Amino acid sequence: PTFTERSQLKYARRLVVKLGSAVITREDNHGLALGRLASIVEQVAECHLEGREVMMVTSGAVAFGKQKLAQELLMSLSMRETLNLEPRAAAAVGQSGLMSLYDAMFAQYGVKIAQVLVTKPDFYNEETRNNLFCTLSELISLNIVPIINTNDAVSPPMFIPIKDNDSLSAMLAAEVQADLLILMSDVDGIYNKPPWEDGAKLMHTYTSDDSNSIMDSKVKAATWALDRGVSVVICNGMQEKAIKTIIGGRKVGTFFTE
Amino acid sequence: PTFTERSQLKYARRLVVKLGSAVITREDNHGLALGRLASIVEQVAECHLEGREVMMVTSGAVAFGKQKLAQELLMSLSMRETLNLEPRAAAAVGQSGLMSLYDAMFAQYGVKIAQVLVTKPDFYNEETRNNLFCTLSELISLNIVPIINTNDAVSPPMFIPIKDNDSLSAMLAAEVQADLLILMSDVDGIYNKPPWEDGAKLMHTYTSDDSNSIMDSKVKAATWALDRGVSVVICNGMQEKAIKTIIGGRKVGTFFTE
Amino acid sequence: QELLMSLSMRETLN
Amino acid sequence: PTFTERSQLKYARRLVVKLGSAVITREDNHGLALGRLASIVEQVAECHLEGREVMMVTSGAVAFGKQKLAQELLMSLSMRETLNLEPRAAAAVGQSGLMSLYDAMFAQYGVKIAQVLVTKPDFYNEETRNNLFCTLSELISLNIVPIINTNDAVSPPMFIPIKDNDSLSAMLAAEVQADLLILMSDVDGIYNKPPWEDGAKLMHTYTSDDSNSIMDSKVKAATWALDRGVSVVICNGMQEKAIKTIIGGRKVGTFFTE
Amino acid sequence: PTFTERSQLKYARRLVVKLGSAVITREDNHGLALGRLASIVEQVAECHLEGREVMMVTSGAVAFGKQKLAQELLMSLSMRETLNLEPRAAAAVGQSGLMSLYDAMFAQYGVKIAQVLVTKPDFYNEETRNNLFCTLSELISLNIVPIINTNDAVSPPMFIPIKDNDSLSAMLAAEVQADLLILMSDVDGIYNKPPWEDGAKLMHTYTSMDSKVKAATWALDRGVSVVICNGMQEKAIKTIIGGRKVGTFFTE
Amino acid sequence: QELLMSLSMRETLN
Amino acid sequence: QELLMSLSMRETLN
Amino acid sequence: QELLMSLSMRETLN
Ligand SMILES: Nc1ncnc2c1ncn2[C@@H]1O[C@H](COP(=O)(O)OP(=O)(O)O)[C@@H](O)[C@H]1O
Ligand SMILES: Nc1ncnc2c1ncn2[C@@H]1O[C@H](COP(=O)(O)OP(=O)(O)O)[C@@H](O)[C@H]1O
Ligand SMILES: Nc1ncnc2c1ncn2[C@@H]1O[C@H](COP(=O)(O)OP(=O)(O)O)[C@@H](O)[C@H]1O
Ligand SMILES: Nc1ncnc2c1ncn2[C@@H]1O[C@H](COP(=O)(O)OP(=O)(O)O)[C@@H](O)[C@H]1O
Ligand SMILES: N[C@H](CCC(=O)OP(=O)(O)O)C(=O)O
Ligand SMILES: N[C@H](CCC(=O)OP(=O)(O)O)C(=O)O
Ligand SMILES: N[C@H](CCC(=O)OP(=O)(O)O)C(=O)O
Ligand SMILES: N[C@H](CCC(=O)OP(=O)(O)O)C(=O)O
Ligand SMILES: [Mg+2]
Ligand SMILES: [Mg+2]
Ligand SMILES: [Mg+2]
Ligand SMILES: [Mg+2]
Repeated sequence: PTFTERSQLKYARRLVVKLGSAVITREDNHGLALGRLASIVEQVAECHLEGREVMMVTSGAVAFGKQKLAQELLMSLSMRETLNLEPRAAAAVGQSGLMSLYDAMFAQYGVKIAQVLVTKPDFYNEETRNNLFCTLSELISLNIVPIINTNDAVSPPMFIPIKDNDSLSAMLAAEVQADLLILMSDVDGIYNKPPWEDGAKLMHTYTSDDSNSIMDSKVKAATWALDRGVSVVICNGMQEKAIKTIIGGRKVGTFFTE
Repeated sequence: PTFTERSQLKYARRLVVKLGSAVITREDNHGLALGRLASIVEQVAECHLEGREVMMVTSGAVAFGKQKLAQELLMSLSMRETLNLEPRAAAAVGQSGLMSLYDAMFAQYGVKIAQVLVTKPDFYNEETRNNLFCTLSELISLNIVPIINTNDAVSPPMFIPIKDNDSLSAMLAAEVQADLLILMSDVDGIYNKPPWEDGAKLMHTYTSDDSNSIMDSKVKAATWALDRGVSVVICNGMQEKAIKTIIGGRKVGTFFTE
Repeated sequence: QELLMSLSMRETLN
Repeated sequence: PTFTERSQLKYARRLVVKLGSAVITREDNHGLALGRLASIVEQVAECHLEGREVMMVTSGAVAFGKQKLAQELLMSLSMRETLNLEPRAAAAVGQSGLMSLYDAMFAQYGVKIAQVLVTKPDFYNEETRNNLFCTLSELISLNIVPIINTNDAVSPPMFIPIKDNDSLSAMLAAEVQADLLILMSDVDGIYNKPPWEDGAKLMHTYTSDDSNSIMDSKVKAATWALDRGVSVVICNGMQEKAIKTIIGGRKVGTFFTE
Repeated sequence: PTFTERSQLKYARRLVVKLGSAVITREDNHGLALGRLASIVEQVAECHLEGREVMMVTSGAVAFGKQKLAQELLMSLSMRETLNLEPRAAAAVGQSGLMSLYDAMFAQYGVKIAQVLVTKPDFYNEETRNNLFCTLSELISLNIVPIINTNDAVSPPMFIPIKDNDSLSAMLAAEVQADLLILMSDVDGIYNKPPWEDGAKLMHTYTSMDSKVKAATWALDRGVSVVICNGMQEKAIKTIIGGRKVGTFFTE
Repeated sequence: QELLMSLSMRETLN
Repeated sequence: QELLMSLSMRETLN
Repeated sequence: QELLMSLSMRETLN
């Protein structure tokens, strides 16, 4: 990799920021988390109006869609039934709503966005893969923030092997040859033992050799994308000013390096 | 088909409205045509808040994207070069912008929309085709207006055989078993000889037998979708209150019937 | 009543 | 005045377009008329990206607010009351919603808008009047479209004497010394006798002398603003491409001249 | 007042939240602070979808307008001048843009907003004052969040005496007889001596910034109970109403 | 029932 | 040149 | 000058 110590992340030229699905929707499931969402959009816009080339891999279209569909189903019962959810339709509604919200929040900063929707078979056809990466590079070189997500509406991938919106981010940030990969999960980082025990220390540096022997999807994707040149940082999405302090060099999250 | 004379279109229960690409962008190519776009959205919202089940097959993501990319490329030259476009990137930018605009215009009426993006191989896998149609029926039965379009960003179909956003509309409105199919082209209808000649009368009723023997893509898709039960009406998108007078029964456009 | 008690909760609000 | 014959309106440098309240809301009162609204915004944006200095005097905040308040009041009854509107609150809600919609529709063209809210006592204080006109001129000289309206929320003027949103437009377009004043009413123009009679011809040119001796608010405001230099054109807002054919020189509406 | 100890703020039925002008725009002045703005809108929407009656007194239309006008003025010079701001116009542009943003962010939660613009002479005419308060009460009783601000576009009041967007908030929350008044300034609270000294402790309870102190003491003598907090803190309203020790609490 | 029949039409939809 | 160097920075971008 | 004449038209507007 090109970055070994955390003090060098100031010169990260190409980012790939992966927004989890617990960083978008609230715990009570009564709308979006505009706090975290708008704070991440603000940090990405101020890291993209600074020269870097950010490229977000969003998630959480299914959860947002499930909320919208629950509302539209509750608003269609008879007055008699009141007095006493498919993943694909949810994905459709949620993707539309989420892209509209991103569009508004980003246009508040003069930044423009684009919506690229990939699938699982688009990463086996060499022609389609090369076309996709030419498209991504061309969009990035025009100061446009692409927002990649799997086409959950017509062919969800759940039903490196792309099995979620994390292996997709690792494959992406390894082919575009990004410099830094920030996985904004909902946990503070990576512990040695699960948090509900005695000895649940945070690991501020995942040393490749030993720590590999002794969140499994995130660890697998991060180790893969690390063996390919990228340097991966796993942080907590529910923290204030996370990207701006990861790139700043302060000790935040887990930093996957040699 | 179920509708033979034009006076019976008042009872059309399931619509499929196909917006051409010349009904969305202006002739000078300096933005959208908010006039025609908002008028069609208003007619669809007032035909969907009336009991019908509308389902739009939009187009013109590539043109809108080409405009946005021309701007973002002109705003990135050096001050020295000023003093003396890929289809896929254009498709990405345009799809995002168009869905955001539809979202705003429809939410002005309380209506909700969903964005389903299909491709050419999604119509050969029987599993994927059946899943897509279950999704569409489930979205329609919740009073949500799906907005179908081909995934031009990663696999454009240009490069019944689905070759454009017209054969797609015919296949769609024949499988969902829609009642009416309205193709909003940019020409007043269908003439016997091209308009720039002597004898360029409009055909207010395309009688199946003879007229088949004596816009070729639109005619082919319309005849196909007519042999399958649907009844197709080709109208002029640049006309004021087109859908509301087609369904009203007034003589507008060409009506493909037996 | 039995017509006001058999409308969808969307028609009632309109 | 500076324009005597309708063929000279191509060189109109400063416009003042007054949108009536019947050009904004529909006849059934179930939302806005996005057709007419978006078409007028499109014509104003394409007449303002051409060098002119447009300045809209909007109306219809009370009607839009009344719709929103009827909804929010119907959605707050008990389930028991269901089974068997102040002008000021309506004005507040409607003004907010209308400005948001204008903002979206105009930003679709790169144009920026500003919201100036005047009252009746702000036209008697010479200090406040001069400050208001300095503000308007400064906003116009930055290629920003101001949108003037009376502060109906806290002091409606209904309850030259400014008695509505028409005398306001005449006073405005006479003090800013505009070149053309377009009153987009809901009637085709000005007839000699009311339309529901025999002899209801349209007057394509309101000759000052005779026609004065033989809609009374609009006529009074137009004659006033005509005696002050401005030249007033009264057209029908429910017509397609009204501003672009008035400025084009075609015979549309009534043209108040000497 | 009705609330004396901080543990009773859970039952605050009527709020009046005053957003400062340093809680809206960033320090570098290159756009809004969507972080703080969206977090406050989220807290107000989740405190208004819970039964309370929130009513925001926004500010910072002039700063946002100044940014927009600087852009539109820089984008209008000749190519030759490039190679080598009135408060009223700024107020107009900023008010429009801010209301549009609030509208979007609130409609993301199903909440509706209304824009009431008052001035200095509208608080002397008894008829106009009574009409304004009837309007506010009627808007609140329909589950609509009014957003009050001074009409800076045509008559800025800078040029209890209403001299800013703080005395306005105190007068408002004293006439509507609100229960709690939250002034979201940009400082952590109220210190005994200025922060850049030795002894700059925070006062967690002001036993009975000069403008904020004057307006708060006034609105306290009238029944309202005022809490001054730091707008740049995460989840400020939800922890003030929760009862946790945050900011300064003006009580007897 | 008499608790489900005395809620505002807004609480029922939530 | 002296016509391209006397346009407003808005006309150049259009 | 030759530094003001070699910036992208986006940096000049900021
Ligand atoms: N070794 C571990 N270290 C950290 N978290 C763990 C570990 N094992 C399990 N977890 C839990 O697994 C969860 C992983 O969340 P994740 O699937 O990344 O959320 P999302 O996909 O919605 O962003 C965390 O909430 C965490 O509590
Ligand atoms: N026989 C015909 N009848 C009508 N139009 C025709 C015919 N032959 C050619 N045309 C022309 O072909 C064009 C077809 O436009 P079309 O491809 O439908 O536009 P879009 O795909 O952008 O909606 C029309 O503009 C029309 O002028
Ligand atoms: N002499 C006249 N000429 C034209 N219209 C008239 C005349 N007398 C009455 N009217 C009617 O008066 C109405 C005036 O509408 P108006 O008040 O301008 O609507 P708005 O204020 O909502 O834009 C028109 O609808 C028209 O039918
Ligand atoms: N005694 C004091 N206690 C706290 N802050 C003080 C005091 N005296 C001066 N200040 C300073 O005065 C400033 C007041 O800010 P303020 O005018 O409320 O901002 P705004 O009006 O933009 O919200 C604070 O930034 C603070 O640093
Ligand atoms: N189909 C993807 C699912 C992604 C997903 O849920 O996984 P996660 O991002 O939580 O690790 C989506 O659009 O939400
Ligand atoms: N890929 C599709 C192209 C559709 C198209 O251009 O054909 P048309 O709708 O003009 O007949 C799109 O999103 O624009
Ligand atoms: N207070 C103004 C009323 C204007 C009005 O209704 O008169 P009109 O524009 O119909 O002639 C408003 O905001 O609607
Ligand atoms: N005219 C008001 C100014 C209010 C103001 O700046 O004072 P502050 O809210 O910072 O204490 C506005 O719209 O910003
Ligand atoms: Mg995962
Ligand atoms: Mg075609
Ligand atoms: Mg009138
Ligand atoms: Mg102050």
